[PDB]
Amino acid sequence: GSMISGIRVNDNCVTEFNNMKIRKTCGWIIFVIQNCEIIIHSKGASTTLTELVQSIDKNNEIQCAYVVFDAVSKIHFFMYARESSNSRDRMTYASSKQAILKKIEGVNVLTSVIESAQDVAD
Amino acid sequence: GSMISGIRVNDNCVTEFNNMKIRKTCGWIIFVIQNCEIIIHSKGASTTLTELVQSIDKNNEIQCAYVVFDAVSKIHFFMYARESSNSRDRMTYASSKQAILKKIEGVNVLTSVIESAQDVAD
Repeated sequence: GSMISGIRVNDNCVTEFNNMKIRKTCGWIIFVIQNCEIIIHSKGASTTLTELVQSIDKNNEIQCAYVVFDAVSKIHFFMYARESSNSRDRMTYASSKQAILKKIEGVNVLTSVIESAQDVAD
Repeated sequence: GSMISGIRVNDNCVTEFNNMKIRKTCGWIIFVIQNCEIIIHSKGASTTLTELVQSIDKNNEIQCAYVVFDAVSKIHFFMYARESSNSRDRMTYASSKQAILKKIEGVNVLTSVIESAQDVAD
């Protein structure tokens, strides 16, 4: 069996995600794992997705995270893991990605991990 | 806050530990973390502590673990982490050591992490 499993999304994640989707009071949310729970790290107003990831790149408090970004036509969801992140941290974020995806609906799930702002130049 | 926390010792760990202490049906137990719970990896008959750690050294299924060894005069408890183990795995085993120590009583807690059989030549 795996060392880490059964990590859970707290209700507040779904609450704020729905605030974003329905009430449009923010344009992005960053989720992290703390105390074996997925919680909200921060949220804010959408400029561009590139600008969001640039901010994340410069914020060393964030090693890995799940991110949603309201691009209006779609809400993108992705895992972020900076190149310098620890492989074992990446493994637990990877395995817990399914947990947050079960709790939030209506997102476009990106097919690649985002490591830096270069990766979102699509 | 920390990524991982609140890892719990399942009842069976205490049950078997007491079997060892009271009924002397084994002389050592190896505990690991699986699915965010501390469980029993294996148990067996005591030869020497050096021989136990030599076996652990050769068993690649074990990266880190908590170990108890009945030396008759004392029951030693220690964390094992092979030199090649991952630093983040060591961190979560380290932080969860207090959890198993609260559940088991009457052990001599070693002051150093054991990395190989050389470390127990005391």
